[PDB]
Order: sequence, then structure tokens, then C-alpha cells
Amino acid sequence: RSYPCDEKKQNDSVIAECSNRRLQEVPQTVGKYVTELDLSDNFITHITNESFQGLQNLTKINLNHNPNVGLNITDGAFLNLKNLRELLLEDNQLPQIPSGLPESLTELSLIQNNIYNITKEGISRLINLKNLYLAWNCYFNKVCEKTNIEDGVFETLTNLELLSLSFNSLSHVPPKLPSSLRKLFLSNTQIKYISEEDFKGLINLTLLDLSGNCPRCFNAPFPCVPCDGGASINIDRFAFQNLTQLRYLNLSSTSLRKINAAWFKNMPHLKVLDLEFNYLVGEIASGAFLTMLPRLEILDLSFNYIKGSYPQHINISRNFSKLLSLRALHLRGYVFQELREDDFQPLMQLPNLSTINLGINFIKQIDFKLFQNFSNLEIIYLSENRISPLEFDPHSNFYHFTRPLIKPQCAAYGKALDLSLNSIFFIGPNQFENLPDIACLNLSANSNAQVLSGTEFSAIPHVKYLDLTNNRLDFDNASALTELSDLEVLDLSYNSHYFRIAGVTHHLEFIQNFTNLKVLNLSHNNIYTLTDKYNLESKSLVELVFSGNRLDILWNDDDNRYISIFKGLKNLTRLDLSLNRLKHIPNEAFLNLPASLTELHINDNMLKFFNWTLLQQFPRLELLDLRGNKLLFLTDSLSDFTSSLRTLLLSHNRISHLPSGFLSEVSSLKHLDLSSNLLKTINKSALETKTTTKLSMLELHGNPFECTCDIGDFRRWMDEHLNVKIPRLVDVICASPGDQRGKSIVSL
Amino acid sequence: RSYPCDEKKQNDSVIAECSNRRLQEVPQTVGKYVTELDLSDNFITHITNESFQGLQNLTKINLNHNPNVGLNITDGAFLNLKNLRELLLEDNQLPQIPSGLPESLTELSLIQNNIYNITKEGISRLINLKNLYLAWNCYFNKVCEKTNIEDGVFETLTNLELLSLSFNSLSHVPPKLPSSLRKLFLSNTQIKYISEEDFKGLINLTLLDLSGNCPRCFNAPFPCVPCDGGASINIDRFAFQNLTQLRYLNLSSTSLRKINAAWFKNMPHLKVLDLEFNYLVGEIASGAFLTMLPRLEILDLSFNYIKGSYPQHINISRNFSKLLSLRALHLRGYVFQELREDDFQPLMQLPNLSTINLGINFIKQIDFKLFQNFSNLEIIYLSENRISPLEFDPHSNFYHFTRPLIKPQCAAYGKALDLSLNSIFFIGPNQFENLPDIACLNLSANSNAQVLSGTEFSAIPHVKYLDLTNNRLDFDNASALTELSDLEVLDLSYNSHYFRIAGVTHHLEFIQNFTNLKVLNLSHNNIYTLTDKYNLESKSLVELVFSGNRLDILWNDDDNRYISIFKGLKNLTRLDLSLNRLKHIPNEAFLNLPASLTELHINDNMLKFFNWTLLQQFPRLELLDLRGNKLLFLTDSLSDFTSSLRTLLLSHNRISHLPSGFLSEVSSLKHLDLSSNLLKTINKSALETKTTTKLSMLELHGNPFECTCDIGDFRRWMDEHLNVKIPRLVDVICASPGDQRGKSIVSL
Ligand SMILES: *[C@@H]1O[C@H](CO)[C@@H](O[C@@H]2O[C@H](CO)[C@@H](O[C@@H]3O[C@H](CO)[C@@H](O)[C@H](O)[C@@H]3O)[C@H](O)[C@H]2NC(C)=O)[C@H](O)[C@H]1NC(C)=O
Ligand SMILES: *[C@@H]1O[C@H](CO)[C@@H](O[C@@H]2O[C@H](CO)[C@@H](O[C@@H]3O[C@H](CO)[C@@H](O)[C@H](O)[C@@H]3O)[C@H](O)[C@H]2NC(C)=O)[C@H](O)[C@H]1NC(C)=O
Ligand SMILES: *[C@@H]1O[C@H](CO)[C@@H](O[C@@H]2O[C@H](CO)[C@@H](O)[C@H](O)[C@H]2NC(C)=O)[C@H](O)[C@H]1NC(C)=O
Ligand SMILES: *[C@@H]1O[C@H](CO)[C@@H](O[C@@H]2O[C@H](CO)[C@@H](O)[C@H](O)[C@H]2NC(C)=O)[C@H](O)[C@H]1NC(C)=O
Ligand SMILES: O=c1ccn([C@@H]2O[C@H](CO)[C@@H](O)[C@H]2O)c(=O)[nH]1
Ligand SMILES: O=c1ccn([C@@H]2O[C@H](CO)[C@@H](O)[C@H]2O)c(=O)[nH]1
Ligand SMILES: *[C@@H]1O[C@H](CO)[C@@H](O)[C@H](O)[C@H]1NC(C)=O
Ligand SMILES: *[C@@H]1O[C@H](CO)[C@@H](O)[C@H](O)[C@H]1NC(C)=O
Ligand SMILES: *[C@@H]1O[C@H](CO)[C@@H](O)[C@H](O)[C@H]1NC(C)=O
Ligand SMILES: *[C@@H]1O[C@H](CO)[C@@H](O)[C@H](O)[C@H]1NC(C)=O
Ligand SMILES: *[C@@H]1O[C@H](CO)[C@@H](O)[C@H](O)[C@H]1NC(C)=O
Ligand SMILES: *[C@@H]1O[C@H](CO)[C@@H](O)[C@H](O)[C@H]1NC(C)=O
Ligand SMILES: *[C@@H]1O[C@H](CO)[C@@H](O)[C@H](O)[C@H]1NC(C)=O
Ligand SMILES: *[C@@H]1O[C@H](CO)[C@@H](O)[C@H](O)[C@H]1NC(C)=O
Ligand SMILES: *[C@@H]1O[C@H](CO)[C@@H](O)[C@H](O)[C@H]1NC(C)=O
Ligand SMILES: *[C@@H]1O[C@H](CO)[C@@H](O)[C@H](O)[C@H]1NC(C)=O
Ligand SMILES: *[C@@H]1O[C@H](CO)[C@@H](O)[C@H](O)[C@H]1NC(C)=O
Ligand SMILES: *[C@@H]1O[C@H](CO)[C@@H](O)[C@H](O)[C@H]1NC(C)=O
Ligand SMILES: *[C@@H]1O[C@H](CO)[C@@H](O)[C@H](O)[C@H]1NC(C)=O
Ligand SMILES: *[C@@H]1O[C@H](CO)[C@@H](O)[C@H](O)[C@H]1NC(C)=O
Repeated sequence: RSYPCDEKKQNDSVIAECSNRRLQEVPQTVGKYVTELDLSDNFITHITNESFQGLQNLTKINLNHNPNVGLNITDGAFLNLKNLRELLLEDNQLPQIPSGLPESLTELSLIQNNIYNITKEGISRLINLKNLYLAWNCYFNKVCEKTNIEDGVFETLTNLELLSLSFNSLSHVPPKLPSSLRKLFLSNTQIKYISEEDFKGLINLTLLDLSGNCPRCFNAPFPCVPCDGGASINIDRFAFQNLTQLRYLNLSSTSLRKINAAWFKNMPHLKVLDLEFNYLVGEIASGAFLTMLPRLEILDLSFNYIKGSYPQHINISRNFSKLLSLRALHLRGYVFQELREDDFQPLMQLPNLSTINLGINFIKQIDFKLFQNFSNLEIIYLSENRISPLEFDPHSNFYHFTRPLIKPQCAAYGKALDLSLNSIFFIGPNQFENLPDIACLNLSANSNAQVLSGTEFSAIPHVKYLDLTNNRLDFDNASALTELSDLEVLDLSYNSHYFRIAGVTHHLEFIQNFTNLKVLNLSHNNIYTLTDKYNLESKSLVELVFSGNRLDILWNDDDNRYISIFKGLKNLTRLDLSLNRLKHIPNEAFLNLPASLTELHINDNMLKFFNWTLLQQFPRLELLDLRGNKLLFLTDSLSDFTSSLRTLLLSHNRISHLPSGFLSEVSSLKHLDLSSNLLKTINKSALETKTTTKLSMLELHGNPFECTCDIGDFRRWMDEHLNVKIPRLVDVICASPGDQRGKSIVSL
Repeated sequence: RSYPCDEKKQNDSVIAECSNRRLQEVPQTVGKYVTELDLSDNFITHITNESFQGLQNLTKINLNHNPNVGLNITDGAFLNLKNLRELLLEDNQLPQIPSGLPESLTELSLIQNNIYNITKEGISRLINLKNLYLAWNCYFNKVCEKTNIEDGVFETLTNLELLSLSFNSLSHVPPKLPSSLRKLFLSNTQIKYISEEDFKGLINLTLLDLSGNCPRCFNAPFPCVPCDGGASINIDRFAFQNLTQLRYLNLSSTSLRKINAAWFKNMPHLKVLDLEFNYLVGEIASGAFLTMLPRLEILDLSFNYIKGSYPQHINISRNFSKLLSLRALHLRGYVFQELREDDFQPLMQLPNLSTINLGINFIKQIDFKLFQNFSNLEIIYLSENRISPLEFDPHSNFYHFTRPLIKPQCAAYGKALDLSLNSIFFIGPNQFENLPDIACLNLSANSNAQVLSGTEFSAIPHVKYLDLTNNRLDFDNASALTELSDLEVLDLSYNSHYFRIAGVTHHLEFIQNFTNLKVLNLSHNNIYTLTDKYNLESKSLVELVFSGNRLDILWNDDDNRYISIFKGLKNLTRLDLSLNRLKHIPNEAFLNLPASLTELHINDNMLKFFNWTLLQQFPRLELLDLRGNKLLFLTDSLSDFTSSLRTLLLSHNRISHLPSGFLSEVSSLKHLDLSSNLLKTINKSALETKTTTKLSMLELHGNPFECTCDIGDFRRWMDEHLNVKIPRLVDVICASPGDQRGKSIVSL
């Protein structure tokens, strides 16, 4: 669109995406209309006053991860960009803060460099700075120096709201912090003592992160240095006195054995309290601090286990009943054998508690009926226990994953129960009695070997999304699951166990019984043989995932029984036939795929040939995905066979000719993917649709191009249609002639 | 060696391997010294009198699978090959038996063609034939005709010993069979009735296969047509009267409900009796026929279950106690809930019974102590049941797999117990009491989540090979397995369950405790973090499989703890580091790999660079395997860094230059693999070792070669060293110049 950069005029403003394009310099061709410039992930080793001459409306520049193999920045290189507000210089191996940065700046990131010198000369004049990131310059077993913070360097930054200094060796909270601060990150900074003076004047603070100071190092997944004797962090009883607005407090991995309730005396708006990786089993049981937390919404007490201990029960203070605003409680990694109804009484009147997380506790037994007696649990998270039948992203949390506990597609339906990664290897007749009205149920990876027979889920009959992936279900009864009459989504992925055995029964008849089944995933089941009924049928099903089965055997030329296997899926729009070892598809089998299809995937098979003519029988087909096969040839008469195709994905095949004509009157085609094929060239005509083109994406990288003078018309075409995104254009590489043998088009 | 063919002068005789070389004709360059010629798997569409002009010492020709896309053979094409004994013409889409075949023939195979016409004109003069294969010409839902066998066609073949007509539509045993027959195959031939006359004169017969006539079709994994009403095959009571020498009788899938004991009256040397896929639950219980089988060594009664039945116990006739020669009993697929000691009393005095196979019965409970009371069980096969804590190869068996029940590497150690693919999800304290002295134990795929602690295998303390693959073991105790003091082979593959979780313990210390541990497989465990001890140690271990773990994280530049992870494996010769997502290996980590290594695999990683200089620290290194990485460059000074390397595998990398010099003084190098790289050319010098070369294999296929006149010296070199196998030479393909763009070298 603006080589070597794209642009988006989106919408008030103008972004030049010049990312990951192995540039060796800032390109001088950037349009002076651009406001934001992304130069990240290139090979840039120098920035000078020449670099942005040039581009006086620039308000943001992202130089992260250059050269991605440090970056050498001249004094005052940016100094004449009057409008520059945001400057990202992460992971550039910088040995110092660049000198002569512009006073315009409001955001500066210097995360993941080699800076151990924070000087007034560097930053004290940047008086418009709001956010300053200096995290991850010295940590673990990196070779590096303690951070030298010149006294009062930050004091003149009277607009500073965010300061991040985590993952650096500091030893003390810096003094003379501006009272504008709202968020102060000091994790893993080797700070053993927090004095009364350290945060005294910071009355605007809403976040304080002191995690990983005096860390808990047992079983640490990184190089970990504890305080002497694995001692607790030492926090003066008044250290938080003035922090009246505090909303987030992270004390994870500070080796706490005791929580000074007084810490929260003046902090009545605290909403999120993170106490993972301490030694708090005692405090969880007794727990004065728990009376001081009236507005607390999220409490994380995960991984406080005593090593080698495996108590029968979890011991929860009555004082949990004081957590009236609590929405989510995380108690992973306490480690205990049995959860009884009594043990959680202090939680049962908390009006807003919607999520309980007891993952990873090695729990053997649960009194399931206790959950009903909560006021309004929405998410009951029991994944990764022992229940049986009745390297680091600097912009992420370091102590826990932040992905939803339950997939949003499943939780959307209603109350959720996650029993994955346990040992519920069959479901007895009372397994789900006394539960709430579960809508979303996860029994993935229970090595369940049951003959489901239409009774097993009768006590939670309203499940709508059921995840049964990674079990070993035995399909010997045609009434399986049929008691779930409102079932919409059924994941049977990775249940190959019994499908792989010819000699036992495989009954999938049950599929047809559901009036509202929409999405079925039969992936990675190794299905090659069925009992009695060879046809799948449903008046409702939208999407069928059949990848990683054996259609190569089901559609074997000497066997006619499966030739209409999917035809009875009369509503189907989406079908995934990937990874079925197919070398060809019998024409009759293809013509019996449902005519309702809008999306068909046959990627990662071994197809030599595709019968294009048969697309005439699929007038609703919008996406066809044939990536990763062995195809040599495309039809020259595509518009004779489809008027509907919008996306055609043909990467990783053996296509050496692209017929002039291919284009013709195709019109619906938005997205054509020809990357990773055997293409020496591309003719003009092969694109120039004499109707209207919807062409907006055309992929070509990984073809052995030839950059003889003509050209082709291709380059001319490219400019004739600057609005056709062609990603990875730098990866479209002349393999010839030899004056180009590793060059990107174009350059003459 | 003899383009386009190899040759082996091995040893009295001379084999020309011209297989799978996409030939379009029989090459006229075959040396008249050749005795056996393999032309299988090519694109040959014609055979004429010209084809073997030429080659008068030919005794064997294999033309199977031509053209592999039928084959058109002229009358008498082979007629002048006086010494021709064996002719394989399988899978050639032949519409008839070729005419004018030579009388010299002793073996003729015509399996998998379109022959429905067996005529005197075709074969009656082939009076030297011993073995005649005509199987698989008409079967399943192939479009084909009933087989017309001209009356008395076989009668003149008075040397015929083997006749195979299986998988053809016959309806009746052919009459006028020669009394020379020893083996008669008639499986799946649509023969409903066996009369007294059918085998009357066949006194030399030792094998008769009548399987799949009136088949059991429930749950059939192929198109199956039963006799009317699913009726039994009808075998006249005297049909086997004269078959006194019979050794093998296959009656699998003949819908038998009743076994006429009289069938075996005159057949006292029967050794193998196959009765799979019938309806014999009644006969197994009552069983007169069982008294008639004194020399029987293998009995197969698998898959006789009654559909939908799930009896509590298996019912075995007392008459099994008459099977005095029995060595192996196969009772898969009976389907029953519990095996009690009583139920197998009739087996317990059989002196030679070494294998009991009860796979695939969905058994829930076993009285394990019953096995001890057998005389000398060697293999106790219980795989694929429900036990819980206390398309078709025409040359293979069609009704069961013929691979060993136990891997020979494990069974070699002694008595074997296979409990794989059950639900023994923990091992209680008495689980293995009252067993024989087990040496080989398979607990693979029991979803076992146990903390092994050094007591669990105490009642079978002599296990030497333990297969624990595909479980979810929790390594929380450093004494795991240590009670097995003689343990030699330990397979922990596919136990990623708990390794993937950072926050729980992973203790592999136990490895060091074993005095005789030789082979350890830790593949596909996703190992990225260990507890307390970061080093693996053993004075004995020979082989460590560490593929599919996360060495990319273990050897992260900011973490020093795993930099000597394998160093303490002081005896190690073989190490597999494949599939660990490695982009580079820190030099220190490489130099700390044990100096004892003779074989190192680092294939299927993402390496851009390899430090060749560090091979100086591995003076015993014989094999180095770097396939499937991103390497661009080879060292020009290999002999400076190793004098030991014998095999170097470098396929699927990005190597475009092969330094002249690479060769130099390398001498130990037998096998060089450069296939699937980016090589435009290969210089002469790059090979011509001025010391002695051990070069015997050099792979090059899948490189973009250039076939400009010079040449190189390469082609000259090739002939200068005709004894260097270069497999897939036809796949070494000129990508240039354009007069060659898809040609194989060489051709000018
Ligand atoms: C078995 O198949 C189902 C159906 O394909 C899989 O769930 C589906 O996963 C896709 C791929 O992630 C989800 O699509 C994504 O949704 C997000 C959020 O809306 C969107 O941002 C992405 O661009 C993408 O569209 C799809 O919603 C989801 N469907 C359902 C019903 O949950 C499932 O993951 C497969 N199971 C396994 C074990 O592979
Ligand atoms: C875990 O690793 C072990 C050790 O590599 C695997 O067993 C080993 O498998 C190899 C590959 O098949 C066996 O080598 C083969 O032996 C046969 C018969 O002697 C030979 O003909 C072949 O050319 C080849 O050498 C090797 O014997 C065997 N080792 C042992 C101790 O059994 C094992 O399969 C791996 N487990 C999984 C689940 O992948
Ligand atoms: C059911 O639980 C399983 C296991 O906890 C979930 O599987 C994980 O899904 C996440 C998010 O997609 C993946 O990144 C993980 O790799 C999966 N983990 C494993 C162990 O397979 C699954 O998503 C849960 N189902 C629902 C509906 O929430
Ligand atoms: C333990 O049992 C497992 C399962 O029966 C065996 O695994 C099979 O091994 C065969 C022969 O290598 C493979 O072709 C199969 O794919 C494997 N099956 C499965 C389900 O994984 C294993 O070989 C047995 N171990 C020993 C020592 O005999
Ligand atoms: O089955 C169990 C039970 C308890 N623990 C404990 O859980 C903690 C984390 O692994 C350790 O202290 C360990 O003793 C386990 O690891 N596995
Ligand atoms: O768990 C069980 C028990 C029995 N069967 C029976 O085994 C035979 C083969 O699948 C069928 O008759 C079926 O009823 C099973 O499939 N699963
Ligand atoms: C950059 O600075 C040099 C002097 O060091 C000057 O000669 C040159 O014109 C400057 N370039 C721009 C674009 O200002
Ligand atoms: C940085 O670059 C300048 C010129 O662009 C050069 O003179 C200087 O040596 C470089 N500094 C470092 C520390 O590499
Ligand atoms: C710190 O930076 C200052 C100010 O730019 C510089 O003068 C000094 O040399 C630096 N000191 C160290 C130790 O890097
Ligand atoms: C607190 O914050 C605001 C800006 O959000 C600032 O203007 C005000 O002066 C601050 N007060 C103190 C005491 O720092
Ligand atoms: C399925 O199981 C139910 C419950 O045991 C049983 O009653 C029914 O007969 C079974 N078979 C079929 C085909 O539905
Ligand atoms: C058919 O599929 C569509 C999506 O294409 C879905 O909206 C509708 O609910 C399904 N129809 C039926 C009858 O279930
Ligand atoms: C495509 O299939 C049609 C109908 O099955 C058939 O007539 C035609 O020959 C096939 N085309 C190719 C190119 O094989
Ligand atoms: C093959 O037969 C033809 C006659 O059909 C004859 O002219 C020719 O010489 C023969 N070739 C050989 C090698 O015998
Ligand atoms: C077989 O080949 C001969 C000549 O080589 C040709 O004349 C004849 O038509 C072919 N026969 C068939 C059935 O294709
Ligand atoms: C069978 O082969 C004979 C002898 O070669 C031939 O004459 C006849 O045409 C063939 N009959 C059929 C039905 O193919
Ligand atoms: C049986 O077999 C031998 C060859 O093995 C043959 O010579 C002998 O004549 C045969 N006897 C009969 C009765 O066919
Ligand atoms: C391992 O388990 C055994 C048996 O319970 C126990 O006695 C021992 O103390 C455990 N721990 C270690 C480190 O061996
Ligand atoms: C060391 O390895 C070899 C194979 O290299 C093996 O023969 C020997 O038993 C092992 N040594 C010890 C001490 O276990
Ligand atoms: C190979 O490693 C050695 C020793 O660690 C080091 O001196 C040398 O620079 C490395 N070689 C390359 C080519 O990086």
C-alpha cells in the first residue's frame, strides 16, 4: 500500500504498519500524513536525526525488538518531533536511556534492555510523562548491574501516573516519587524492607505491586533467590497508611507467614488482593485481615501449600464471611484431600460470589451438594484434582494465567461446572445429584470409558455445552446423551480409544436425536468404521469437525457404504475434513457432501487432484480450504463452476501455473491464498476480473519467483490496486535471476 | 550403480533393484549377468518381446504395481526367457491371464487384477507351477464378474502345491484339483456348501482356508454379504475325511453355531485352528470338538461374542483340558465381566500353554492369583479391558494382526504381564500380589495418576522392562520405582499431565538409584521445570529419549540451572533431543552434554546455526542427526572438529552451499544425508577425500539442481564411485535449466 509499509487511514488518524519486514533502516518513503509508525521487529541498528526528517505529524513510534537478531540511538535523534507522545523502545539491547528525548512525550517504554542507569539528564526534563516502563532490565541469571537511580530523578515528573521498575535489582523503593503516581510496579526488585517513609506521600496510588520481594522459591520455574533463610518480606505496620485509594495490591511471593490486618486499616476501597505463593495456610484458617476487606472483589490465595503436606480438609476462617463484596476466590494449590459441606460454610452467604476456583489441589472427594447452598455461583472450577467416581511475557501477569477459567462460548450459556483433568472414569447413577442447574459442563480428560446410554446426565438435563474431549468413551448405545434435549455444542474430540478398534461397536446414531444440536466436534477420533448406520444425520447441525479421522478408509474405492456419510446433515454450513490422509475423493463422495455448505476444509491431506467441476453442485460455497495437499493444477474455468466463492486457500501445494483467465468474472473472490507453492511467475491477466473484483487479500510469499524485467504487469497491477493487502510482501522472494536470488520484489 | 537400476551381486546371484523409479518402459540397459529383476512400482504400461531381449539368465521378474497411477502384455512376451521361474504381476489391472507364458515357471502371482477368466489356454501348460496366486480379483463392492474356472484347468498342474483363490466370487470349490496340493486358500469366495466330493482326493493337504464363506457381518469393517438369514456355512460331515495331513484350518467368519467333532476324526496332526468371528459361545462351553485335537498348538476363538450380551463369567468346557499340546489360546472378543479362578480350571494342567490372550473383553475384575496355578504361562495378555484398581494387505492375515502380542525387547526378559489400556488409575498396596515372577510389565494407558513411592511394585520386584507410557504419573517422591533394583528399561513416554503444570512438584532424582538402568524414555512429556535437582544422573544409562520436551525453556539464556542437565549421565551413548522447539543451543549447554556420546539427535527443532567447532569435545561421536531444522551453512573445516563421525543427517534444512573441502580427510564418514535442502549444485572437490573414504551412502533428492553442462565432476564422480548408494536418484531433479526443469540427472 505504501512500500515497504502498509497504511491504514483508520480513521481520524493514519497508521503505517511497517512491522516484521526485515528493514535495515527507517524507510525514507513514509508519507508525512502518518501519525503512528510501527517499525517493530525489523533489523534496524541505527536511529539518527535523518531517520524521521520527515514525518512531523508522528505522535507514536514503535521500535520494539530491533535489531531482532542493540539499537544505537543518537543524542536528540527524536528531538525535533514536536508531536511525538508515545515511544516504544523495548528489547533493543539499549545500554542507556537515549539522550535528548523530546519534552512532548507522554509514554516511554524501555522494557527488556540493558539500562542500569536512570539519570536526571535522561528523564528529568520529560515533564509530560504519564507512563514510564523500565521493567525487565536485570533479573534471574542475566549478567547485569544493580539499578542506579539518581536521587530525585522522578520528582520533577509531576504528571507521572504509572511507573514500572519490576525485574530490576533495586534493593530499596526509590525516594522522591511524585505524588501524581497512580500505579507503582516494584515486583522482583530485591527489596527486603518496606519502611514507613517509602509510600507516605502517595495518596493518589491505586495499584501497588511488591510481588516477588523475598520470594517463595521452592519449585520455582525461574532462577529464584530468597531473602536469607527464606524469610518474609518486612513491611512496616504503617507502610500503607496514606494509600487510601488503593484498589490493587499484589503481595504474591513475598514469603508472608503473617498478614498485618492493620495494613488495611485505611484502605477500604481495596478491590483485588493477590497473595499467591506465600505461606498463609495459618492465616487462611484464622485470618484477622479478612475482617478489613469490605469492598474486596477478587482474592487470590493460590499456591500457599506446605510442601509435603496433604491435609484431609481445607481450613477456612469464619472471617471469610466478612468478604461481602467478594466475586471471585482463587484457592488453587492449597492441597487437601476432601471438601465437605461444612468446610465452606463461611462462603455460603456471600451475596455476589460467582466464581470458586479449586484447581490443582489433588482433591479426592467432594460433597457436591454444598455448591447449591451458595447464593449464586456461576463458575465452579474443579479442574485438575483427583476426583473419582462417586520466556515470560513482560506485559502479562507473572504469577498466574489471565485467560478465562471457562471458555466464553460455554460459560455464555449459564452456570458452569468444570470437572476436567480428574479421574471420573465412569459416571455412576448419582454422580450429578444435588447440583445447580448446570448449562456448561467440562468433563474433558477424565479417561472416561462409559457406555453413555441416555440416563447419565438426567439430574442436570439442561446442559447446552458439553465438553467430553480427551476421554475414551465407548459408543455402544444409540441413546447416548439423548437426555440432554437442549444440547447445542458437543465436543467429542480425542476419544479415539475405541474408534481405533475394528471389532467393537461404534454407534453414532444418537446425533440425529437432538432438535437443537449446532456444533459437533469429532476431531482426532481415528474413525474408520461404524456399526449398522453408516450415515450421520441431523436437521439442526451447523458445524461438523471431522479432522483427524480416516475418510481415506471410509471412502475406499471398494466400499460404498459411506458414500453419503454427511449428506443427511441437511443444515450443515461448516465442514472440516482436514488430516484424514486423503489421496483422492471419489467424485460420488464429493457430490454427496451437503449442498447447504458454505465452508469446506480439506487441508493437510495428500490430494494430487481436485475436481473443480463439482463446485457447480455447491452454490452456497463461500470458503474452500485446500492448503497442505499435493495439488499441481488449477482450473482455467473457475467462474464456470462457482459464483459464490469468497475465500480460496491454496498454500503449501505444487502449483506452478496460474492460468491467465483464473480471475475471470469470479467477482465474489475476496481472499486468494497462493503462498508456498511452486510458482516461477504470475501473469497480469490471471487477476484482471472484467466484472467487479472483491479482491482485498492476495497471498504469495514462499514462491520461487523470477524477477526478469517484465515484471510482470504484476508489479504494475500491484500499484494499479494499492488496496489489495498482500501480507508478507517482503517474503515474496525473487529466486531469480541470480542478480536477485534472495531479493524481495520489487527493486528496479 | 547400473542406472537406472542399482545392483546387488549378493551373492551367488545378481539382483537389479529397479523399483519405484517412475520408469515408463523396461530399461534396455540391464546387465545380462542379472538373475532377478525388480521393476515394481513404476509407470510401465507395456511388455513386449523386446522388453527382455536380453537377460537370458533372468529367473525372477517382479512387475507388481505397474502402472502405479493396466499393464498391457503381449502374447508370448516372456516366452523366450528359458530360465524364468518366478513372475509377479500383482495389481496391474490385468483383464486376463497373459497368453504364451513360459513353461519354465514355478511361481506366478496375479493377485489384485481384473481376471475373471481362468482358462486351460492360459495356464494348463504351465506344468511346472508350484505356487499360483489369483486372490483379490473380485470382492467387496468392486465392479467385477464371477470367476469362470474352466473345468479341469488345474488338473494338469500335477506339481501344484499352493493355490490361492481367495477374494473372488466362485460359489463352488473348483473340481479336478491336483492331488499335489498342499495349501488351498478359498477365503471369501461366496461358497455356501462344502460337499463330500470337494476335497476327497487331496490327501497331501496341510492348509485349508475356508474363512469368510457365509460370513458373520455384524460390525464388519468391510462390505459384507452374509448367506441368507446369516446362516452358517454348510460343511458335509465327511468333507474332511481324506485330509489326514491337515495342519492349518481356517474357518473364521463362517457363521458357525455348531462344530461337528467328526470333522476332526481323521485329522490328528492339526496344529492351528482359527474359529474367530463365528457364533460359538455355546460350543466353547460344551465343546465335543475339543476332545479331538491332541496335537493342536494354537486355537483362536476370538470375536464370538453375542451382540448386546455382557455375561458375568466366561464359560469354558472341561474338554479344554484335552488340548494337551496347546501353546496359545486366543479368546479376544468373547465379552464378559469377571474372570474367576474356577472359570479357567480346565486350562491349568495344560503343560505347554505359554500364552493366554484375553484382550478386548471389557473385563472388569480378575482374580489375578489364578495365573500362578497354570503350569508355565509366559505371556499373560489382558490389554484393552475395563480392569480398575483392586486397504487390506493381500499378503497378511485378514482376521487378526500377526505382530507379537508383547514387544520382543520386553518379552525377552521373561514372563510378561500386559495390563495396558485399562483403568488402573492407581496401584493399591495389594494390586500385584500372588503373581508369577513378572519380568516384563505393560501398564501403558491406564490413566495412572499415582505418586510412585518405592513400594508399589514390591510383590513383583524383578521387573526388568516396565512400560508406563501414556499415563499421568505424579512425580512427587524421589524413591519412585526404586524397589525394582534390576530395572533395565523404563518407558515414561506421554506422561505430560503433571509436567506441564509449573506449580506442582516434578522429582526425577530416582533415576540415579538404579544400578543397571540402560534405556529411559522421557519422550513427549513437555518437561520444562524440575524440583530441587536440575540434573539427571546415572552411572549405567545408555540411552535417553528426551524428544518432545521443552529444552528451549530449560536452556533459556537467563537461566543457568539446567546447563549441565545430562552431564551426569556418565555412561550415555545415545541421546535424542528432537522436537524440543530449540532455536539455538547455548554453547555451554552443548559442551556439557556427556562426552561418552556416540549418537546425538537434534532433529525437528528450529536451529538456524550449529556450532561445528564444539564437535572437538565429542571424540566418540558417530552419528549426528540435524534433520528438519533451519540451517543455512556448513563448516568448511569438518575434519578439524571430528575424526569419528560416520553418519551425518542434514535433510530438510536450508543449505545452499556445500564447501569444496567438506570431505577433506573425514574418512570415518559412511553416510551423508543432504536431501531436501536448497542446493543449486554440488562441486566435485566437496567429496574427493584425499585419505580413504568410507562413503557408501549419499542422499541428495529434493534439491533444486542445475544441469548445466559441467555437470559436475559430480556425474563423473558418481561413475568414479559406482558403489556409493545414492537412493532416490530419480528424485534428484534438475530444476534447471528450463530444458530440464523437471528432469532427473543425468541425460546428455
Ligand atoms: C472442536 O470444535 C469446536 C468447533 O470448531 C471448537 O470450538 C471452536 O473453536 C473456534 C476456534 O477457536 C472458536 O472460534 C473462535 O472464537 C473466538 C471468540 O469468539 C474468535 O475470536 C476467533 O477468531 C474464533 O472465531 C469457536 O467459537 C469455537 N466454537 C465453540 C462452539 O466453542 C473446539 O475448540 C474444538 N475442540 C478442540 C479440543 O479442538
Ligand atoms: C521409547 O524409547 C525406546 C528407546 O528408543 C523405544 O524402544 C526402542 O524402539 C526402537 C525403535 O523401534 C527399537 O529399535 C528397533 O529394534 C528392532 C528390533 O530389534 C530393529 O529391527 C529396528 O531396526 C530398530 O533397531 C529398540 O529396540 C527399542 N528399545 C527398547 C528398549 O525396546 C520405545 O519404543 C519408545 N517408546 C515410545 C512410546 O515411543
Ligand atoms: C475443558 O477443560 C480443558 C482442560 O482444562 C480445557 O482445555 C484447555 O483449553 C485451553 C484454552 O483453549 C487450551 O489453551 C489448553 O491447552 C487446553 N488444555 C488442555 C489440558 O487440553 C477446555 O478449554 C475446557 N473446556 C471449556 C468448554 O471451557
Ligand atoms: C504396551 O501396550 C501398548 C498398547 O497395547 C503397546 O503400544 C502399541 O505398540 C504397537 C507396536 O509398537 C504400536 O504399533 C501401537 O500403535 C501401540 N498401541 C498403542 C495403543 O499405543 C506397547 O507396544 C506395549 N508395550 C510393550 C513393551 O509390549
Ligand atoms: O498427590 C499429591 C498430593 C499432594 N502433593 C503435594 O502437592 C505439593 C505440590 O506438588 C507438594 O507439597 C506435594 O507434596 C502432590 O504433589 N501430589
Ligand atoms: O462395555 C461394554 C460391554 C459390552 N460390550 C459389548 O461388546 C460387543 C462388541 O462391542 C457388543 O455386543 C457390546 O454389546 C461393549 O461394547 N461394551
Ligand atoms: C542532521 O544533522 C547534521 C549535522 O550533524 C546536518 O548536517 C543534517 O542536515 C541534519 N539532517 C536533518 C534532516 O536535519
Ligand atoms: C553508536 O553509533 C555512533 C554513530 O552512529 C558510533 O559513533 C558509536 O561508536 C556507536 N556507539 C556504540 C556504543 O556502539
Ligand atoms: C549514567 O548516565 C550518565 C548521564 O547520562 C552518564 O554521564 C554516566 O556515564 C552513566 N553512568 C553509568 C555508570 O553508566
Ligand atoms: C493527585 O493527582 C492529581 C492528578 O490526577 C494531581 O493533580 C494532584 O495534584 C495530586 N495530588 C497530590 C497530593 O499529589
Ligand atoms: C441403552 O441403554 C439403556 C439404559 O440401560 C437401555 O435401557 C437401552 O435398551 C440401551 N440400548 C439402546 C439401543 O437404546
Ligand atoms: C441451521 O443453521 C443455522 C446457521 O446456518 C442456524 O441459525 C439454525 O438454527 C439451524 N437450523 C436449525 C433448523 O436448527
Ligand atoms: C469430475 O466429476 C464429474 C462428475 O463426477 C466427471 O464427469 C468428471 O470427469 C470429473 N472431472 C475430472 C476432471 O475428473
Ligand atoms: C520381436 O518380434 C518382432 C516381430 O513381431 C521381430 O521383428 C523382432 O525382431 C522381435 N524382437 C526380438 C528382440 O526378438
Ligand atoms: C494392448 O497393446 C497392443 C499393442 O501393444 C494394442 O494393440 C492393444 O490395443 C492393447 N490392448 C488393450 C486391451 O488395451
Ligand atoms: C477367456 O479366455 C479365453 C481363452 O484365452 C478367451 O478366448 C475368451 O474370450 C475369454 N472369455 C472371457 C469371458 O473373458
Ligand atoms: C502327494 O505329494 C507328492 C509331492 O509332494 C506327489 O509326488 C505325490 O504323487 C502326491 N500323492 C498324491 C496321491 O497326489
Ligand atoms: C516416599 O514415599 C514413601 C512411602 O510412603 C515415604 O515413606 C517416603 O518418606 C517418601 N518420601 C521420600 C522423599 O522418599
Ligand atoms: C554402559 O553402556 C554400555 C553400552 O555402551 C553397556 O554395555 C554397559 O552395561 C553400561 N555400563 C554400565 C556400567 O552399566
Ligand atoms: C563455538 O563455541 C566456542 C566455545 O563456546 C566459541 O568460542 C565460538 O565462538 C563458537 N563458535 C561460533 C561459530 O559461534
